[PDB]
Amino acid sequence: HWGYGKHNGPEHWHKDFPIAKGERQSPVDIDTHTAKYDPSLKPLSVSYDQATSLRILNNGHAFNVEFDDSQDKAVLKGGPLDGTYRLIQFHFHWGSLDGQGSEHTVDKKKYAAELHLVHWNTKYGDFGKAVQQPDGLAVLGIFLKVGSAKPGLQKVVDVLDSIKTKGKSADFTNFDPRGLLPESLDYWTYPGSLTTPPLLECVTWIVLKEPISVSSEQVLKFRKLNFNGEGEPEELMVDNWRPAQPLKNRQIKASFK
Ligand SMILES: OC[C@H]1O[C@@H](O)[C@H](O)[C@@H](O)[C@@H]1O
Ligand SMILES: OC[C@H]1O[C@H](O)[C@H](O)[C@@H](O)[C@@H]1O
Ligand SMILES: NS(=O)(=O)c1ccc(O)cc1
Ligand SMILES: NS(=O)(=O)c1ccc(O)cc1
Ligand SMILES: NS(=O)(=O)c1ccc(O)cc1
Ligand SMILES: [Hg+2]
Ligand SMILES: [Zn+2]
Repeated sequence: HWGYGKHNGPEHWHKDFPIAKGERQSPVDIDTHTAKYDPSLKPLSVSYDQATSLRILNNGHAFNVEFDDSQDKAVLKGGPLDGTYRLIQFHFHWGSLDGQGSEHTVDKKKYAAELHLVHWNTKYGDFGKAVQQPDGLAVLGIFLKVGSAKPGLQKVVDVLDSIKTKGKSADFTNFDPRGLLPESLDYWTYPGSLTTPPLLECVTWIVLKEPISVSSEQVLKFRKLNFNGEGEPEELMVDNWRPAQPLKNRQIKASFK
């Protein structure tokens, strides 16, 4: 199975997922000097007031907080997007050390972690059909740096001891994802892919410029999770990030002058 070890990590994925060498792979380095302000971008609308979180799952490569996506509640509209994209799950990627962990980089700088809020385009009816489309998904990416604690992350941190190993889940109702956002919605956007197998080229990426701050204690609890299942040799869930991929024939647009 694919993973993040020496023997099954990002450099191996292309053997079972040849799109790994494709024309619009993610993540990428965001060269802030080359990114261009785009006046055609409409205002971005993150509308999470009616979000319904359900469950948190250790899937063996990260943990996902899952949402009710059976109707428009938590949605993402505007910016580069045509129509309405519904929140289905969020998850993070993080490092073994604070100096790495993000997937996107900013002028080559790696953050300690990166949050991905995953949305699917409602015109395609559900997530599975959306990932057959070049505009099926929108992922809102948010960098994490280590400093002050993020109060809106603490409920997540505290449940991780109940989902230590692959295949474990827990109830995670009444969680407000608005508590994970920075103040500013300034962003960069480009067309890309899922960053994990199957690496499908279906994503409009919207990467916020302002990081959130989380405490060292918060990210240390991410690093106590396990890639393995219960009863198997313990392999800490760390360094579950894909490195930056070639930009190829793409431009990164900025929402801000
Ligand atoms: O031909 C000029 C155009 O080139 C494109 O590559 C840029 O994205 C546009 O912003 C620019 O107006
Ligand atoms: O909001 C997410 C979760 O936060 C805390 O763990 C609460 O104790 C739990 O009831 C809730 O489901
Ligand atoms: N191409 S892959 O990363 O999914 C992979 C790599 C090694 C392996 O033994 C099985 C799968
Ligand atoms: N009652 S509370 O929302 O302040 C709370 C609950 C659980 C938790 O791990 C952190 C905070
Ligand atoms: N890491 S990611 O946000 O690009 C992502 C989102 C959904 C998914 O099924 C696989 C990967
Ligand atoms: Hg997995
Ligand atoms: Zn991700």
